[PDB]
Amino acid sequence: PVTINNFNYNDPIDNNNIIMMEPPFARGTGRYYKAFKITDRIWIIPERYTFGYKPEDFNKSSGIFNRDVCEYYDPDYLNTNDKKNIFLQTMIKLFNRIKSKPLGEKLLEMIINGIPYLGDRRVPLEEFNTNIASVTVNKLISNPGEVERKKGIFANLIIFGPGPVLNENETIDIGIQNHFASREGFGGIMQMKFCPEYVSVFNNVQENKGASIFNRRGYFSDPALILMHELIHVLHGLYGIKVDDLPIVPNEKKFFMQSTDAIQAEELYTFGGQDPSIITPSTDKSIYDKVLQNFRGIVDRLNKVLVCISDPNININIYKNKFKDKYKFVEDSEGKYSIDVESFDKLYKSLMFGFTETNIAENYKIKTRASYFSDSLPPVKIKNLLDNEIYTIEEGFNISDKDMEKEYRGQNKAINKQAYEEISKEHLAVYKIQMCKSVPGICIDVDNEDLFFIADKNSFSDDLSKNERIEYNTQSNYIENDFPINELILDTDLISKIELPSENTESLTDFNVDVPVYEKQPAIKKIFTDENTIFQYLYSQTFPLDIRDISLTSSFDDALLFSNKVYSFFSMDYIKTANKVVEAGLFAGWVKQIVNDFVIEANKSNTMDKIADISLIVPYIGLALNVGNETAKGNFENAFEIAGASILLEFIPELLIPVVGAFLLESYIDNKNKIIKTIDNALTKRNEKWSDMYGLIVAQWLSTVNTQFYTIKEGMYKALNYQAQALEEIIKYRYNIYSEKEKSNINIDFNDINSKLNEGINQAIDNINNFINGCSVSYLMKKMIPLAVEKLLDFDNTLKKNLLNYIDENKLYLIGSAEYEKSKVNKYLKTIMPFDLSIYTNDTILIEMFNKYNSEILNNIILNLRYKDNNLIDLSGYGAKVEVYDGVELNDKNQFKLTSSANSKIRVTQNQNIIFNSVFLDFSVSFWIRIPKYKNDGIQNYIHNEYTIINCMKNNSGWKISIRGNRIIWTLIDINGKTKSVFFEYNIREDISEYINRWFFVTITNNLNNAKIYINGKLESNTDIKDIREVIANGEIIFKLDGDIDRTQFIWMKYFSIFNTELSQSNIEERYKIQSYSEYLKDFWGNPLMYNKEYYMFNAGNKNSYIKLKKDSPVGEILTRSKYNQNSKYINYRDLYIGEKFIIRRKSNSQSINDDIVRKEDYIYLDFFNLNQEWRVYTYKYFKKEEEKLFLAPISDSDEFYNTIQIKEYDEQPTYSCQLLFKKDEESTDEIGLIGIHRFYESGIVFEEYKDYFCISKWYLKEVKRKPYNLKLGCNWQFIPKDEGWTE
Repeated sequence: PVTINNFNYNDPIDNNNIIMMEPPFARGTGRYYKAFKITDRIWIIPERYTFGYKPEDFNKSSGIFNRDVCEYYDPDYLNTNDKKNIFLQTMIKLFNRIKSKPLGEKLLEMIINGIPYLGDRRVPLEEFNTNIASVTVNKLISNPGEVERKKGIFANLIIFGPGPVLNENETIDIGIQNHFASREGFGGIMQMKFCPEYVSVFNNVQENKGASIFNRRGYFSDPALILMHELIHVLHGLYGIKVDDLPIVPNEKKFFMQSTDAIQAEELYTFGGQDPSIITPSTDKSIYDKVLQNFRGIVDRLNKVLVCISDPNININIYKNKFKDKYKFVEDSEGKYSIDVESFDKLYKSLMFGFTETNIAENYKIKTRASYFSDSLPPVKIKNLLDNEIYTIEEGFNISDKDMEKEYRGQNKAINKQAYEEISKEHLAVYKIQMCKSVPGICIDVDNEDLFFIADKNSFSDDLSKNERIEYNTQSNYIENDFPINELILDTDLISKIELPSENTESLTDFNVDVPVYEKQPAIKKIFTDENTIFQYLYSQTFPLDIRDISLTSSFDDALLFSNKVYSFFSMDYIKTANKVVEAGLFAGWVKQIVNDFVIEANKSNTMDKIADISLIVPYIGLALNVGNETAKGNFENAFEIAGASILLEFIPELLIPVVGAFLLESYIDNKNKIIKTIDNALTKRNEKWSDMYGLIVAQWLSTVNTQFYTIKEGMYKALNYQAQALEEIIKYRYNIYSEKEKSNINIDFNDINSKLNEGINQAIDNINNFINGCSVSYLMKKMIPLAVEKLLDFDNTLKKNLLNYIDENKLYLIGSAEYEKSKVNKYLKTIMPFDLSIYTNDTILIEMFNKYNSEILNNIILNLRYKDNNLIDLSGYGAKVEVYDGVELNDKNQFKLTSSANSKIRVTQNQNIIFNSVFLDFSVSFWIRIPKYKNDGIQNYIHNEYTIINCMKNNSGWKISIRGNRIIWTLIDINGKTKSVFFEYNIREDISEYINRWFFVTITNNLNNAKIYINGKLESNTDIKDIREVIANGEIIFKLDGDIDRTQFIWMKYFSIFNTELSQSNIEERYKIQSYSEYLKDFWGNPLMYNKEYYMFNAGNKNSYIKLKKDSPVGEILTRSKYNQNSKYINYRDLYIGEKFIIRRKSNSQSINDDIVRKEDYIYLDFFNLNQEWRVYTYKYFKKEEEKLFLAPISDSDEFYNTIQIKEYDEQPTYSCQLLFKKDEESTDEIGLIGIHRFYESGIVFEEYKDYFCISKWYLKEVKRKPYNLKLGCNWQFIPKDEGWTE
């Protein structure tokens, strides 16, 4: 176990556990420091760290030391013995808390026993030298008797108090003659500047700080985790693995980029979590290798060490035993030391991935920031860590007796206010970027922290481009940035049980050492830009403190111009109400109104856009921040549908995607085993190449893209809050304008207001977070992974020949097998590795994002052709090249027509880098189509001639969609030429067909077994496709009528899209209902219903019937449609162009016209033509019966007839039918009835019979309410205009 010593600053010097030490950076001169041995090899010097700092720099100035920290200054901290003692007692309490658990105690035991090797790179392998500043430190024994006698001691860690910046804790290593023993396998005394009271604050971006924008937010850190974080660095330095390699350096070429120091992998390993994933598997291995090479030199020394010249009293065997356990070397029965790969491996992972801030935090149930890369808030002062009511050894701030264990309540700033104190902003300093305009140009100060962190291309290793030699030896190399924290906590032989050498030794005489020199830099950097991006937009949403009367504006430019003007990205109506002034008696009402509006506006963050295959879109992000590519101009939803996530990025990073180095296989003539082994190894190494490539991508996405999206998320949180703050300000102002007398009667509750505004904001934030996370993943998958696959596929091919050629040259030595493997090589380089984020990270948030994304069917769209600027483009996000030739017609209703002309075609060159070739065939194709009726005189050719319409082939393999008369066919052709088809044939002898010349929905799905065809959501045909082998489907897609067609043949299509998976009957039904939806009604053929267009009327309840003005009566009789008269046996139908020709007129124009489209609920006039005149459909106002014959007469205004109709749609399911309702007036809720058909009996002097007439019945009013909706209802009508697709 670990023992924590006790003492008070005032205690006497005993030259043993309380000494006068000469610190390493004192160069053996200057004064000594009273130091206390808190535990073996660990000292505490309760004083400020002054080494390398100028005395005046302890005062706050116009400068800063670190560009990414809100630095707090206080030169008085620790300037009295009582303060020093409080520091001492506090450290003791933190150490006790650390050891209070197995994980922490082990970290301490490891640190205590990880004594620096005796010597560094300069020492001869056969020697131990203690006379160097990294191994020995002196204490002044000098009591009475030769004032100036000094003893040397060994030490592992010396912990000082804070340097100039209290909240800037740092672990420091000793460099000598330009080198660091702590970075070369030796290890060396470690130092640290630490402050337990002023700790960092952080706030979970995805979460919420008690969910209160008006209350304090964020969480304050537990000083014990802060200490353990630094202790982890100590551990690394003590074991000599604090190696340096290719660091993450931020790009700083643009003004919006965040400046900062290079970040070494060791730092990111220490934090843990997702951060390790920012270090590529390549650089992971580099570091791994460097460390191993360091231990190799050390293990060689242990075998050659013979003496210690610096100290005759040092016992060689004791140390060799100690270093053996320390580095986990194994020794044989003779005493020969070597490296055991398994043990080295376990030790390395334990130290780099086991002890991390993340793992420790999770173990101690302490909360911390999500990642190394996240906005750093201002620090706070802990009132009294020494008071067990606030902080305890066992639980820290999260004390259960105070019910502060759950949700880290003890660390929440809005809950545990008795534990901390805000800091005087007067003592804080931050690096700012002053963004100036070319104008005296106006200036805006932005905190470096708020800028986008974008890792520069130079941050990532290019080791993938190097060549690899293959051999019967060659094995895979995977370093898991993970370690089971439980086995570490239960590891029995981990913690050394080998004697710890005495600390006394010869005093140090060689004080040679490099002392770091520090200096502040300007806290403000002025740059010039006339850009108005996120920073200016956020600024335009604030207002000076000396201003209390403001008004909202949608004009960004004015907001920047006037201090009393504040920018708002909310609706025009929201902005007018917010600026509205009212009488005291109407104030309460107004408040309830504008607050409610705020919530409604904020909630538009849950806007859907299913028709464009986008489930979540936050329409106002663009207006709010104008981030990325001018997202504040134009409509944002549209801009997104076109370019996607990419338009939100402030910068498009240049990815590093190297050309994977070539393999060199070692030849083994005669050896049959070695040669086979080689091939297989190359096969596995190739997989290592795919994995490493992916790891390289993930790392870039995390440090160059996801970080940008993080800034955006933060920006939205700030934006929404500014808005709330602005409304609250306006409200306060209006209220306070009134007199006390008036206020007494105004019923207002300001805390409920903030509450409601707040709730609106939280709901908005969760939406925004989902939206933005999805965008991030989208960019990874569609804009990064594909670029990597391209190279990997290339590499593959190059290796394919490389291998077969290899198997060729060695043909003989392989004998009757060169063939067996000739294929073993083909079948392997076939199956390509699917990307899986959980392989490169274990961060729960990131995994969830990925799983969420992969569960949303719409992310399976690999091709989505939509209309834009009179042209079709792929909006799937994979960027397919689309060539639409001159013979193709396109309209803004997403309809495109393929005619019989040669130039009437579309060529689609697909993205070859998408996992489409899943090996077993899994994909769907969907689209709407309108196939014209057959020419009556050309029925023979129609049923005999098959012609292709969409063809996708490559190497005589692929899929095809074709047509033969009334049949639509789906065909597959595998690599071997085997064929399978499935088809849907519709009847051409129906009096009334639902398909001939009518828009209908098609969907073909393909899985390992079947090929299914769905029509309007319903499954229609199936085919077993087991035999079918590999089907190459990523060839060029050609849309064109190909076959022996009639020159009049044409086809209309809409919404053509492809999915790289099998859609379920459920997915299809939904897609069908989504693409069927519209505000307007449709005509018989399925096109928008138009005003001022002749139409024949169809009745769904009486298919074979039609309306005709009765010769003598002002009524419409119902007649039986005429039928196909010719003698073909293949066809039959009822004429559609018969009966009166109606025409829908708009009732009120100015109200909403400027369009000829008929929208549901519109009020219309239903007219028709009686020769050279236009007549109208009327209803006698006074019928008392259930129904009555409609009145058809010239257009006139009779006070006795209703002439206004409201076109309705009562069916909730897709339909081309519509209903016509007669209401008393547009306002009342008095329904007269619906237009339909009724049967009347007529008994005359000569004729006795039944006749149907064009009527209005109230009976329908209740029937249309039933469910499912009765399509056979006689009140269901459809309008039929003449159409080239239908001739009779």
